[PDB]
Amino acid sequence: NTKYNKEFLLYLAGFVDGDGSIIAQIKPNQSYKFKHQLSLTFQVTQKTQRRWFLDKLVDEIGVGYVRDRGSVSNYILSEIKPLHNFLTQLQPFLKLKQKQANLVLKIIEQLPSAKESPDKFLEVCTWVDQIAALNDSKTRKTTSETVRAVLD
Amino acid sequence: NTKYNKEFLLYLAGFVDGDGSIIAQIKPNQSYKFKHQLSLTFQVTQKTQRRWFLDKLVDEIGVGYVRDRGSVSNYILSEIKPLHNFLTQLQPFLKLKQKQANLVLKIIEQLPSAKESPDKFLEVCTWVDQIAALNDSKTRKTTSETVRAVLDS
DNA sequence: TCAAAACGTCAGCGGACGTTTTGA
DNA sequence: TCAAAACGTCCGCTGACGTTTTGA
Repeated sequence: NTKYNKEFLLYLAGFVDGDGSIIAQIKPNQSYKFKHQLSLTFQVTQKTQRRWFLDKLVDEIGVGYVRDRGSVSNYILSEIKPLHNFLTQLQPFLKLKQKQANLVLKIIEQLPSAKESPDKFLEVCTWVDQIAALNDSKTRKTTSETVRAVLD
Repeated sequence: NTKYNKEFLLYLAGFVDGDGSIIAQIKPNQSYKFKHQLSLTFQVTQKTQRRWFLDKLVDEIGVGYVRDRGSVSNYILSEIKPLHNFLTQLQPFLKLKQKQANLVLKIIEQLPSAKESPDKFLEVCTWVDQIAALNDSKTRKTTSETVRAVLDS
């Protein structure tokens, strides 16, 4: 469990508050028991000419990777353990995306028990709704209600 | 001048590296001796629903103001001295916009002597060109080559 | 003749989702 | 039946300019 230098945390907090993205999804996927996968992502974008900055982030944070998608590249961090350890340390300093961060931590700690009872699973999908409503959701398609159906 | 704590500067440097614009312009204006204004602007944008953050920031930074344009709002800092003080203290912690910031700090310092001679003025206008080159510039019209042509008459 | 505010514009995004596959 | 990766893509901006006016 890498503990981050506090100075680096303050900087990163500011950076995450400005151009950070905290994403929670419910993904339709027939291979899962409840027919969807709970997915969490932290993400930052940078024009591809400046992806050298994302690559140094991979080093600094020590986890995640870099996606190129044409004109822009993404730093991506999905791994739930590293992500939990990351947001745990960053959360206290966040001013704008602290709510999303809290919801993600809460969702992560409840993953074990969510995968046992369809009730706990659904309460967890409503936490995903709150994250989506705190962001600027434009194209969201699958919701807790999508899962409330289906589970019937 | 305002002294800023290191904690505030660290957070802000990350914020500015991620989401802040350092904008230098040469504005065609006939009332100025050289027919142009040198304009420096530090700018942040938020959706208006989240104005409170820029409003809060005016308080924290102690200077600048917020403009609502409709769906989005800007924090704006264009006053030269306040802006010098702010960037001077912020420059050491910048990792992405650091070069823009240095350039801006240089321009400000040479402004008093740029008003006195068209040569130093044209020079200061090239440092402005370098800021637009570091930004994602797309709709720029007035460069130093414009000012060169205007001062020739 | 300046510093500063006031306000107009718009196209390449990019924040925020989506679907499918890999590899246990 | 999972975690993560890999990749597709929309739409409301918004970064970075522009012009013009205000007040000393």
